[PDB]
Amino acid sequence: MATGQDRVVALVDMDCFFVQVEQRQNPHLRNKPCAVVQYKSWKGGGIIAVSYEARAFGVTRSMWADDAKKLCPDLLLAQVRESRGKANLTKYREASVEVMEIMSRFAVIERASIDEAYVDLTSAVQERLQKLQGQPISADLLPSTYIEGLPQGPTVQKEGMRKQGLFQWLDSLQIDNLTSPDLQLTVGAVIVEEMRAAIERETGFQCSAGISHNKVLAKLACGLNKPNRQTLVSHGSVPQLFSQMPIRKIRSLGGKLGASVIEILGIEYMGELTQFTESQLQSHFGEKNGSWLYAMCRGIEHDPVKPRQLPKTIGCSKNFPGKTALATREQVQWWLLQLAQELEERLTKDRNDNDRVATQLVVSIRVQGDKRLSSLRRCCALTRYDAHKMSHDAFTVIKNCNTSGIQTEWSPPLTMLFLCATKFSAS
DNA sequence: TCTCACACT
DNA sequence: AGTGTGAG
Repeated sequence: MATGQDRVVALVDMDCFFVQVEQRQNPHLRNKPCAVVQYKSWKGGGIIAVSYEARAFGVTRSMWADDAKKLCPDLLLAQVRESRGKANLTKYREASVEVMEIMSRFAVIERASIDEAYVDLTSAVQERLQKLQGQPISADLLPSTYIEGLPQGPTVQKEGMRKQGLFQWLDSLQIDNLTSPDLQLTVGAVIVEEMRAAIERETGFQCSAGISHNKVLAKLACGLNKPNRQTLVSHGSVPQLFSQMPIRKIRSLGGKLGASVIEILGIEYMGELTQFTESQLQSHFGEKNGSWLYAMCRGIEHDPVKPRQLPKTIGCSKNFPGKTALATREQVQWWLLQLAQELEERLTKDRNDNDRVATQLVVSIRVQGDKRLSSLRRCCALTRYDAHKMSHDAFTVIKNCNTSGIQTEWSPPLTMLFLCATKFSAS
């Protein structure tokens, strides 16, 4: 029976990335409690990223800055740039490309979000193991690495625990066997240390990483020791790790499916899933989900690191909540035009940088009173990178959702506009 | 009180 | 194509 030990996969996460970008640019912010906000006018702005000094006071994302200032009176704030009446994330997108370009010198990367990427290290590990002839791996090559589950068995401070765990790991490693999964993970950790050092040297940015045999465990590992640290989760560490791991902590189980796993099966922790047969899990959750859960609770997952450094879609959206919901036709057209102009700028940039053209334009709106993220999605052809045509076309394919008899007004009022360019072709 | 990927149908 | 879900 296969053990899910065929690959070495990392997940790298830029520690509070937007904050780090503003702290690099403004040295006054470095090593302070600070947060990044957008839209300062309403309750001081919505916090979207928080430094670890500020998290110590209890400041979190999705907090209003006025409320964060009550927890942390000396909190320093940086504001997202605004363009055409909306938040503009270009500075962070550009910083993200800086980091991804460095990472891709070391291995194959899948961009997961603006601040996270998965790394497939299997091949880089192989070549490094050949160059190693048969030498032991010194703890000096792993200065920021934690081994999950260690130390164990027969020091009062955190760095002492880290090194004792590392020593126990390395003292047991079988270095003559170039196919040992634990050795391959270890070499993977050595490479991630070098990649993280290169990112910090060449950009100033720090990051955490998880190293394991698949994306779910790497992502889990990454969050175990933060910030500016990396954690190795071996296959052998999974039973103990999962024995007290809430189901909602595993990637894709933090929502409704995870809640139904908990309620239907009457369990709380990932390891308790091992009691069920694969057929049992498939009967409750479907063929795909059931098979996935059966393997995943044993630490096995086969989702590939896709070779994808660039986003698949380029989108622009703005919410219009409460009294600001768009209620007149000229209001709707003006904002469509604003969104189309930012989209055009980014699409032209994309065509010149990455040699591709988008071919489909997706329009999505939300009407006041609706319950879900999007009320309605329609698409049309994207034939020219021209903001006025894109906004005209977006309006055309949604102008019929207007329930009002009057030409002049829009009912029900629109609480969200969304333009997204999709279906990219080589150019 | 902004994005991005993926599976179902 | 259009919708729902999960995540940062």
